[PDB]
Amino acid sequence: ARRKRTTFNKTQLEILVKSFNKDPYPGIGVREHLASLIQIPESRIQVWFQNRRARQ
Amino acid sequence: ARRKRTTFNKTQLEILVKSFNKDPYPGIGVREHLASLIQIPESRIQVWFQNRRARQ
DNA sequence: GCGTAATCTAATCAACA
DNA sequence: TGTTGATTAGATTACGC
Repeated sequence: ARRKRTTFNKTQLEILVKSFNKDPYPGIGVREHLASLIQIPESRIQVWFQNRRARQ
Repeated sequence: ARRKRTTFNKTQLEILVKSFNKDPYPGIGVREHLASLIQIPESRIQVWFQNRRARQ
């Protein structure tokens, strides 16, 4: 079975979109910073960035 | 920009290889169980399983 | 129901002994 | 220098709202 679908609120999405507009390929440091900031596991943020680059 | 390379000891590798021989496609439950068991983040275990299925 | 999170493979890079 | 963990680009499948 798959994990439960991670849900992002308005603030988390806004922060992630700003970070994406700054750099679409964030290193491990910035990814972990975003993880601690919006309280979302770093793996989920990496998946989000991959999907975001995929739609764009 | 990459994360530090995850290092596995003998026991972690043994448990992961046993789980792989049992099921090469573990669900989220089994992955999180292995994560809690060998104390390694679930994303690292998913990456390890992907690489293992890739080289075999 | 749509958007998008999650997952898999295939290919490539690089780092820690 | 080698093994193998880490990353990314595509295709998918399938929940959360």
